[PDB]
Amino acid sequence: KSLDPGLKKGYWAPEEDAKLLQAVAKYGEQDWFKIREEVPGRSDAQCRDRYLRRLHFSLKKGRWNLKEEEQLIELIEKYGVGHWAKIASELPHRSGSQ
DNA sequence: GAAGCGAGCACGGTGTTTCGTCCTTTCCACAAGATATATAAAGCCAAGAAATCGAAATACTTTCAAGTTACGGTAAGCATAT
Repeated sequence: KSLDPGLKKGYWAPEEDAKLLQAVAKYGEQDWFKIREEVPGRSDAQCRDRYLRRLHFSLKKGRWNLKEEEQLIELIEKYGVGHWAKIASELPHRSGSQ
């Protein structure tokens, strides 16, 4: 993921919306090593988290309404603090990064 | 005619070869060696087949090199809010 002349450190999505989203239907959620051979400028390490955080569906998003605080409470009430504790390993997709 | 000058032939030598034993064999022969055979107990020598153990080959364990999935935490420049 570094010192590579073929990688691109860009920020926007030039051609990515196709080059990376084709893997959605082309290949499953495993063996990312196969896709990196066709998409230039993109590495597997960043590709995994990009694919994950861009196409996910079930996430607590929207405006902070009068009913979201109970959601947060029952979230931190599942197993513990969650954000960094080891319980983060079983919280489904609620990693500390977010 | 017999005394002074040139005269055969028996004889006496080595050296070389021949002849004829004595040599040790090859070969042969009369008398007597195991040579067959009967034990039989003993322990050891010694040339064949069957069971056993050492070496190791190909095989599978196991352990040690590579490495890429999956995973958890911080930092910058564009967008957007009062």
